[PDB]
Amino acid sequence: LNPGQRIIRDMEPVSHRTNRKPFTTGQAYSKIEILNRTANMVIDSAAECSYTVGDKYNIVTYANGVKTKTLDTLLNVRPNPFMDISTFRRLV
Amino acid sequence: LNPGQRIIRDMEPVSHRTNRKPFTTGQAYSKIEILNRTANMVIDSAAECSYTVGDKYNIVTYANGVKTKTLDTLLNVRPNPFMDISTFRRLVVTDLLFEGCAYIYWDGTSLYHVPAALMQVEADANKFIKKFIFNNQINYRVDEIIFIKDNSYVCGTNSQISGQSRVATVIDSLEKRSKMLNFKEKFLDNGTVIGLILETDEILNKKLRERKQEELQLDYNPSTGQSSVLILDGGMKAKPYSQISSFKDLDFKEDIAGFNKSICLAFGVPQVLIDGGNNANIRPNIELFYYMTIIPMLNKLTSSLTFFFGYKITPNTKEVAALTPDKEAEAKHLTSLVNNGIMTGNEARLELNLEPLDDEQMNRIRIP
Repeated sequence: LNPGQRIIRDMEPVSHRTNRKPFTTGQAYSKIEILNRTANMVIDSAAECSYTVGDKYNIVTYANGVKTKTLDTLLNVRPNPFMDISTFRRLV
Repeated sequence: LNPGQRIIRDMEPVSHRTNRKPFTTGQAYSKIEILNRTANMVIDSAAECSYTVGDKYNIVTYANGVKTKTLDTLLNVRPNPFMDISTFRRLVVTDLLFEGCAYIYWDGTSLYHVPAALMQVEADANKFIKKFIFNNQINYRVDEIIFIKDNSYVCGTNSQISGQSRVATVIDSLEKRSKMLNFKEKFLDNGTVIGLILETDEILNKKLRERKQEELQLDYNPSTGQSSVLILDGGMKAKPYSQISSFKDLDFKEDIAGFNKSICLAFGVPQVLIDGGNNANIRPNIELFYYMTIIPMLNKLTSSLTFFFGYKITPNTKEVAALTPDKEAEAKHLTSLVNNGIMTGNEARLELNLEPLDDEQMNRIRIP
């Protein structure tokens, strides 16, 4: 596999957050105009890109055997029975 | 081999790091905006170059006999069973930029990124490199690592083996700029703003004096109150004064701009990309940024991979949406070459990303 892994594992055995100051960040976004506008421009612009599904590589993977029409419908149309596509994308 | 090697070996028997100040560098990247943006632009731009695998040279090498389809799938699609291609590329480019070196293990049919901060290179006395030491705790054999290094001139020796960090040259400026900005703020909180000074040689009842100060302050300000003439009696004198130190003399603006330019220059991203300009500015500047900064890095990497595998390997930009040429020019280029019988039709379809069409004429030159 990778002999070094047992050592790399000990350099950072568990993730840690980086968004310190979460409260003041939510205040800023809720109160400072230029942050609100630029963030909304980025989110609202990225959310409206369509996804195209191409050919299938032969390699095995986790999400095995899903028919293309289903994956297309999930990505482009309906992620799950309860939430739209746009809200899902903007959340992500 | 090389008679001098036994001597060169003693000039630098083991590599040494060059990214001193690792903590403050991680603070800076985590906290200073212009560093974060320019680094993210470089990493995110380099990660999206595709690689093309060419012909095979006949020379023997370490990674012998790997079929082209496998190498292509590993480089373009899936480096190993557990990590994507994009995360792998971004990790490798991060190490190459920040530390100045990058190392990749190979395991028959797997490539794994190996953190550059923990590797060390030991010089051989006859060959180039004897072994790679990881964390002083495991030794990798030479034919099991792919090694990349940036330029290095160290302690007055041109340096094999070692690599200079790029980012290490920038910290000096990030400190000074931060200092100025903090001073620019704190002068305001240390400030002192007086509206009027009144003076006497008499002694006045302190409580009434304080009340009088608050009355004058609330009455005279136009926002709070109406009154504006002031009549002094019993000998209170108004003392003329002046602002003994003023905010006007803090004209920092060009000095901090210089530091921004230095940072922006160390990565080598044109200011037009930080601003956005006119069309004539913007469209050529993208090609400037791509060709001058990124493509030499990828040429370092691909030349190391062609050395290791022995295949011709080179990066293809034409997937990059930023570069992709104008729909008008490309059509007149391709059409004119096709009609004048220099290039076959399917070659044009290929260049337009289209599948070749099997009609024989599409693979014929047309003379007239």
